[PDB]
Amino acid sequence: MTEYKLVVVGAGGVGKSALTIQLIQNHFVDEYDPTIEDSYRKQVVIDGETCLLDILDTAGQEEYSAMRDQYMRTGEGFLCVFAINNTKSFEDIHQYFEQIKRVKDSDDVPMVLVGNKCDLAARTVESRQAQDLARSYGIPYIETSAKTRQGVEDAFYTLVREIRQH
Ligand SMILES: Nc1nc2c(ncn2[C@@H]2O[C@H](COP(=O)(O)OP(=O)(O)NP(=O)(O)O)[C@@H](O)[C@H]2O)c(=O)[nH]1
Ligand SMILES: [Ca+2]
Ligand SMILES: [Mg+2]
Ligand SMILES: [Mg+2]
Repeated sequence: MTEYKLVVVGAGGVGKSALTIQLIQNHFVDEYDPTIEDSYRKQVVIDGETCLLDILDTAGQEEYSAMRDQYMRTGEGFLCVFAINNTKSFEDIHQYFEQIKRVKDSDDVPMVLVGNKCDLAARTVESRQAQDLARSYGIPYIETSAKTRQGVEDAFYTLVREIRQH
């Protein structure tokens, strides 16, 4: 079956793992559990087609630079996550965009900008700010909550559709 190599990137703590675990394992549990590198392979049906989602869940940790270069090189589409209550994480996300472009020598890589934790009240990043940034890379902006599952399938399936019709 067709395989989609998805990579979830972003600053530490923004909810990369929570989003992936919500998608694959249908749940959220609030816990501290930083990631090194975790792979999830799940066979799903998206718009009538059987496909294999090969999702690499990456570390926010800035020390794994070499590891970041290799998974950007081999990844097909990128979920670029920040948290809407963490301005720094949003400032950092454009750095991820530029690294993806440099390593893949393309400004045509399928990507989705994900503003996560949209269930929390203390929002510090306005949606308009994130839409602007997304527009300037030609990519969609989708807000998510790994806790309530809001937007989660939207974000991941939109990325698959961005690949599908590249
Ligand atoms: N309210 C709320 N909390 C969330 C959400 N997503 C994640 N969290 C919480 O925020 C923390 C960070 O989540 P986590 O998924 O581990 O982030 P990460 O980006 O994978 N971290 P790392 O880069 O270290 O692997 C955890 O306490 C988690 O429960 C969300 O959508 N809403
Ligand atoms: Ca559930
Ligand atoms: Mg993680
Ligand atoms: Mg290059």
